[PDB]
Amino acid sequence: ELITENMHMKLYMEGTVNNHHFKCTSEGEGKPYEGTQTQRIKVVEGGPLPFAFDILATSFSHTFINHTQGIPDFWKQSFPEGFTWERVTTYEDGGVLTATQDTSLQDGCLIYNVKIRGVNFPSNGPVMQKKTLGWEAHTEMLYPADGGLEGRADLALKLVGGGHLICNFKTTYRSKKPAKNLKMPGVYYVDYRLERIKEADKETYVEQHEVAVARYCDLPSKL
Repeated sequence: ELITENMHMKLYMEGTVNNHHFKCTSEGEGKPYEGTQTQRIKVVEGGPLPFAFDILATSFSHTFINHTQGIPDFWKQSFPEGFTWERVTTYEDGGVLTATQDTSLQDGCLIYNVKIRGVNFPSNGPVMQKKTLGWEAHTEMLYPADGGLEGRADLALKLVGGGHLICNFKTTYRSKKPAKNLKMPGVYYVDYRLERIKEADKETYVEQHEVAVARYCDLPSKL
């Protein structure tokens, strides 16, 4: 009843990649239960960025997952309290991005505060030469663990030349809401598709859209 069929969000992010500091912000909107969302991002500080903006794209929304099959919604359940997520992405060429997030509810609008932290990206790899062309769609595996939710996934980032560079996500979602107040979910999976719908001024303004669906596997079962 506090998460409605249309909401808004407003974001703020600060961080450092191989020691280039920047800050960013956005507003956005979508449909928490149809699973859809758009965000409008401007690098407000530290731009143009000397790295490809696709490494940051997965840091800008877990309230907007469309949840099929009575799978309880760890995320919509967390409010009004909200929730935090905390990650680490290891790229398969040495780059490690650690990110820590806070989602909170203030005035019908959802609020995101994120700190990014990047190091050891290779200086003639793609992130740093900006040879990248967006993320492929991906599936995240999820499973309660220790008072929160743990997530695990590999995404593939497309490159000029045609191959991909792979990366790992390790994520933990802890409730900003004392357990008693939340049913946990089994093991399950969320499928994403995150897309870049517009950029301008060498990525100092970006528009991003995402569809997410939660479901089980459907492979039958001899068990």
